[PDB]
Amino acid sequence: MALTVDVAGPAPWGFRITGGRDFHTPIMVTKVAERGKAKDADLRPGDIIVAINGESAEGMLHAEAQSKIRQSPSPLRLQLDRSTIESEV
Ligand code: NA
Repeated sequence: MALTVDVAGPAPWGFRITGGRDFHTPIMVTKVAERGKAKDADLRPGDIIVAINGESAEGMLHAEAQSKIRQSPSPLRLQLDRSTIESEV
């Protein structure tokens, strides 16, 4: 599922990221702090960050994506890919 999340600021945003071009992996949210701005914003552990403030995250180094997020104006605009689930009942 593709989605666009706007996170109210300013930093600290209250989430964690993994990955980047130097690890040859995508930028992914791994944790959202229970008391924090990302919790309000509808951001979920496991969301892949496709774009940061309209700029593609594809070729960003870990530290590069980290820095762009921390330096970001409010709101932080993330383009996301989210893994949906289906349960049998
Ligand atoms: Na910021």
